[PDB]
Amino acid sequence: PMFIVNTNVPRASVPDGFLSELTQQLAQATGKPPQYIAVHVVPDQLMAFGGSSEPCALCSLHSIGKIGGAQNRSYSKLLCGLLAERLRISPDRVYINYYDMNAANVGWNNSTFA
Amino acid sequence: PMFIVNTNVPRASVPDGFLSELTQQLAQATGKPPQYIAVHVVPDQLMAFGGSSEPCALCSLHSIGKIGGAQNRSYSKLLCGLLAERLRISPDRVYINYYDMNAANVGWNNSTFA
Amino acid sequence: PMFIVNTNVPRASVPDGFLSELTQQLAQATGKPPQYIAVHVVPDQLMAFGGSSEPCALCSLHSIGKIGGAQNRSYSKLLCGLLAERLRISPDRVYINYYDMNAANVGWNNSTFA
Ligand SMILES: CC(C)C(=O)c1c(Cc2cccc(/N=N/c3ccc4c(S(=O)(=O)O)cc(S(=O)(=O)O)c(N)c4c3O)c2)nn2ccccc12
Repeated sequence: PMFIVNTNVPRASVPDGFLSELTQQLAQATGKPPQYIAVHVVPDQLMAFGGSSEPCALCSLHSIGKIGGAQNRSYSKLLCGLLAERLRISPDRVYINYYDMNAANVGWNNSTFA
Repeated sequence: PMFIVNTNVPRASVPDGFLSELTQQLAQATGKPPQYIAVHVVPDQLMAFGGSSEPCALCSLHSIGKIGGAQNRSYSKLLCGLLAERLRISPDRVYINYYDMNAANVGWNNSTFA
Repeated sequence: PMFIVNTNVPRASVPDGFLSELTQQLAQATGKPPQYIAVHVVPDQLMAFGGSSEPCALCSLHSIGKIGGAQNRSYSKLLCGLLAERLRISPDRVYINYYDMNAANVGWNNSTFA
């Protein structure tokens, strides 16, 4: 899986250990081994949410499987929780796009997962 | 809806008011309240369009509905017009990927829209 | 087509020539003129792969068609090869997500490709 977060929160406000915590917490939520999980945080962004420049985030979670109605509700609770706790972003100023990737459409180690 | 633009145009060439203008114009174009609209602009990128470093943009628009043939034509005219007017990017050096998002695949406020 | 690479490799490690090299190599691989090929390299990113921050890359390739099982395996060997050779990223620390875009969902030149 791959999780990306883009935010107008400044880099100095991202705590030590944030990437590692996102890895572990996504491993816990998805059940996927942590070795397969990639995470990416992009602070200091020029962004707005509902016309406002208060802290917000736009995020993506891609996974081969483990995406669906109930799963996505659980990941949203988990990930909004972590953004609120660690980056002080209100959950109502977060969007997370979920992508259920076909294995044939994910490349790794010179091939794909098909 | 959420609109992202990535560009090699430098940050100092992004005029004041641009995020708010994108928000307003996208709200009107999609027929949705501006509270739903998120915008994100990423200048100073290392990018080429047709092998040229001439100003260019790579963009995304994600929406739960209001995405489709005619609608996307209209959005392209609107958004290329803005990028041309504000960032001086030629419309033929802009790509915009449109995504019609399922409500279950968009997280917000500790849950999804499903 | 568009190819984006996000990486923790520093900016000074990206060869001069790299964006042009990707443009040419992807034009050849997709069978489309280089005028249609957009490339975007984002270095110095805060990211982790498998919980470690050894050089890695998270990438996307979008195309209107020319996406599928064997074609994606081919792209993956090509792009991992370039990333290993030019940026010194191990292939088993690269993800590439592939997107087969509908023409109506790609904006360009004030309209779409439909
Ligand atoms: C120890 C290292 C080398 C390793 O074993 C790795 C592996 C092992 C590996 C190699 C090749 C294939 C592979 N698993 N592929 C798949 C393919 C499809 C899967 C699907 S599917 O598209 O619905 O069939 C569903 C699911 S599930 O999450 O719904 O069970 C999978 N786990 C799939 C899968 O793992 C797993 N992946 N990986 C990724 C990043 C980093 C390290 C590794």
